[PDB]
Amino acid sequence: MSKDIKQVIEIAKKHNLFLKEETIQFNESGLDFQAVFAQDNNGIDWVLRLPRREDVMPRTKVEKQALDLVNKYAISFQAPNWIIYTEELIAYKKLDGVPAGTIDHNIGNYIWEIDINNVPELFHKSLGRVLAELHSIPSNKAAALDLVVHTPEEARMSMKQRMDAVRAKFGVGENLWNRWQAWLNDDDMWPKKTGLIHGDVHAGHTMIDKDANVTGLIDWTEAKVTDVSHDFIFNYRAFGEEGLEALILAYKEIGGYYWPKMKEHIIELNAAYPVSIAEFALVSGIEEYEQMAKEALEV
Ligand SMILES: CO[C@@H]1[C@@H](O[C@@H]2O[C@H](C)[C@@H](O[C@H]3C[C@@](C)(O)[C@@H](O)[C@H](C)O3)[C@H](N(C)C)[C@H]2O)[C@@H](CC=O)C[C@@H](C)[C@@H](O[C@H]2CC[C@H](N(C)C)[C@@H](C)O2)/C=C/C=C/C[C@@H](C)OC(=O)C[C@H]1O
Ligand SMILES: Nc1nc2c(ncn2[C@@H]2O[C@H](COP(=O)(O)OP(=O)(O)O)[C@@H](O)[C@H]2O)c(=O)[nH]1
Ligand SMILES: [Mg+2]
Ligand SMILES: [Mg+2]
Repeated sequence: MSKDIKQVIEIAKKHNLFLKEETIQFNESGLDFQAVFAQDNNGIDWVLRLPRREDVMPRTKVEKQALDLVNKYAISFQAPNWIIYTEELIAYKKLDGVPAGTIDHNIGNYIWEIDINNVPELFHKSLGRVLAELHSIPSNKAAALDLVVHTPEEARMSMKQRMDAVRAKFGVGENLWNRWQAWLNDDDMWPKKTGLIHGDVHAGHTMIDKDANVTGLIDWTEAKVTDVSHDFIFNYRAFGEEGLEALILAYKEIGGYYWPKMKEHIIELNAAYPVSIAEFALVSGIEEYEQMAKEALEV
């Protein structure tokens, strides 16, 4: 249960947004924020991002820093440009296009806007464009802000540490743990460069036009300079090896950092997705996600 119309009106009013109530539309796809789309009495349309829990707004500090960087240096895609930003409300103008898919909590999966039964080649190609562009923003510009910046070995040690931490808290199935460790311990599989990543790339953030060309990305709380591989994970989860291959190919061809074992490395990172599920469980405190994490970790 989240905020209702009258509550949203009051939050918006406190922030000098005076909404036309009949235009208010709720979008509940986000685990961290309630989203509202609404037009104000000035005829101006808004996205209103309303935090669901105490842990949410503290994670937006880096987000704003990352958006400043991406809005300044990105040329071929849009990102939110926040107009209002307080501990109670973030607001910005809606990006062009529509999300390639959006989570429906009644089924626990996506309602797709693209033909999931035959994904357009332009979607992989253009996501490749967007990611290579993003990942090329100079790391020194991120270091001058409070963003996390990993060298390539720091990215590896960060993964080692995060795994150790989840094992200590939850346990980890022995076979899963051995798989993780064999990946960590295989020098040849790791990237030798890092870049600025989005960190939570998925269909629900990937804005597309009528041709399934990606034109924008929302939700930048996980941006940092680290292993670029994270931004390929959803393509593997949703579209399998073939979809991962298509995205890698496009990224490589347009100038993105590539190394010989990139695909295999990404697949291992996917096998380590339970680390991320566990971390969400701990950060959010949501009991169902603790259960999910234990299942995912094969405890
Ligand atoms: C986008 O990823 C998605 C993930 O959503 C992400 O889940 C990560 C673990 C979170 O990231 C983590 C790691 C971190 C390092 O980023 C950390 O800083 C951050 C705090 O948390 C991250 N957000 C918080 C950054 C969040 O968007 C889940 C949540 C946990 O997995 C979204 C829930 C609505 C889940 O729907 C649910 C309903 C409830 C249900 N179950 C519990 C009863 C469950 C199984 O599925 C829907 C699942 C759909 C599955 C279909 C496949 C194709 O879809 C994908 O693979 C994408 C998803 O996995
Ligand atoms: N179409 C569209 N949807 C948006 C936009 N901004 C946010 N949303 C929706 O609002 C939801 C929640 O916003 P998000 O920043 O992802 O929140 P979080 O996932 O809870 O951290 C997203 O999943 C989208 O469905 C936008 O600019 N356009
Ligand atoms: Mg989101
Ligand atoms: Mg988020």
